[PDB]
Amino acid sequence: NAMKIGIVGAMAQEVEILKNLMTERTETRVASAVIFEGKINGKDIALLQSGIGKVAAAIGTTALLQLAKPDCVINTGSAGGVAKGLKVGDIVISDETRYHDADVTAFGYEKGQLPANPAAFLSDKKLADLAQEMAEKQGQSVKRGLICSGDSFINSEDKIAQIQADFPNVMGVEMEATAIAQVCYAFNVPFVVVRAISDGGDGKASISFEEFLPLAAKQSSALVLEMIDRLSS
Amino acid sequence: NAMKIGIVGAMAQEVEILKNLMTERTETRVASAVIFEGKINGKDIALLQSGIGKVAAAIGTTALLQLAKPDCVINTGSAGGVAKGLKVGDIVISDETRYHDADVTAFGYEKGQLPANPAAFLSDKKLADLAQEMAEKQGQSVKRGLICSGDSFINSEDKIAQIQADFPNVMGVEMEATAIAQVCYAFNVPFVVVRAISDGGDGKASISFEEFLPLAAKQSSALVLEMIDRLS
Ligand SMILES: Nc1ncnc2[nH]cnc12
Ligand SMILES: Nc1ncnc2[nH]cnc12
Ligand SMILES: N[C@@H](CCS)C(=O)O
Ligand SMILES: N[C@@H](CCS)C(=O)O
Repeated sequence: NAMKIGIVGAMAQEVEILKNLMTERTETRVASAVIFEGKINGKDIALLQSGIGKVAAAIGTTALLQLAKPDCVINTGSAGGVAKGLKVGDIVISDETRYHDADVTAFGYEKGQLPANPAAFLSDKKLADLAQEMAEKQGQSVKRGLICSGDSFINSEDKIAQIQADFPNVMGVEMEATAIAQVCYAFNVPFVVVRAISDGGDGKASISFEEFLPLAAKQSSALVLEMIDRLSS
Repeated sequence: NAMKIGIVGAMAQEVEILKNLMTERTETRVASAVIFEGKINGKDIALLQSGIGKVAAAIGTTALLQLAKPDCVINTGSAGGVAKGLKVGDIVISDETRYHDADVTAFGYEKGQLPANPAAFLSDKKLADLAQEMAEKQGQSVKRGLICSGDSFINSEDKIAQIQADFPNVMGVEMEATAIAQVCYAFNVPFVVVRAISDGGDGKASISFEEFLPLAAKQSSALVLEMIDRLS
């Protein structure tokens, strides 16, 4: 079997571009997850449409890894840009992922850390470097750092500040990345976030998100398609 | 073809009583999850030790349903008792589960609701009724109602107050019940929470938990054993 790239998006809109380019595409529904398998530019792809949130992402990534057994997982889609300088369309790549809504400090764990897991899931160095390299060659504005996940859509300066008080270096926020990373950590599969900004996570985040989710999916998908051509075996 | 009962606990202490009563026992490790298969009093059992939290419970429950295909799922273990009158060792049965830490109200979803999911997962009425029948039959103190899950160990009166402000009827809090319910909902498998109080989720919760987690595991597991014997 040749290399198989795993790609995960939460919403239909986040996987629509990659999905519509796959040939010999098969569709398998497992509980709340839809897995597409087929080829893009002669490369085997397993594309997961998980649904929104930590548990939907965990169900779908578990089903993806058990059914398609991809060699790596790239989390594509939209994200809230919390770091200064981020604009809608900008690419955000994860160095690491942490939950902004997990708290077992009552037993000495670091904030965001769940028992039996590292406080931070370290993203795959080689995938993250490839994403930033392809992004620079494409001339796409790109930023690399901490992605914080939680079962919340961040839509206020107060909520942004609460997250920054716990995770000062937080670059982007979304609702599945850390959950996908936890599943990939547990199955020992290389993982990286390659998303694009749809909003600033502030009081105008819901309007911005509705207006720029397509842009974020297009910019995110263009970088992932570039990574697909480079990843061979 | 014979009925297979799925049982889920997050911690080793929450599943050890049931693990130690299984015969013809096999052990399978899938990622962060441990699944024991075998029998208790001649009944087929699939027992999952998932690990703590929503994602660990989701990985584990997904693996459990795909591997063992149990006919139902019972979540055993401990919980913070927030409803008035709850004492360590009391049984809490779920009528429904809701995330106290989910918020997509920015798009008009109900507080605690994730898109493509009901705002609350309705527990299986026949399993909850059986749990309350068996509990009352053994003079076991029992309360039935809303269990709220979150990736947090509740350890202060303020955190309880904020959860109660969002979910006024919250009876108990824990970290996996709603995640297991979401997986069981997605796979269309009947589900119910049958846990026991280890603390009050207040400033003393961590110390109480350390002393009463074992009592909670013993009372929860004792009731799940009564359920196993009656199910068919
Ligand atoms: N502001 C935000 N909060 C959470 N997830 C998001 N995905 C895109 N924007 C987001
Ligand atoms: N206070 C608490 N918070 C979360 N999970 C618990 N399990 C038992 N007690 C708990
Ligand atoms: N399902 C929502 C987005 C939640 S992240 C919407 O379509 O607007
Ligand atoms: N590590 C804790 C339990 C996790 S909440 C303990 O040993 O009591």
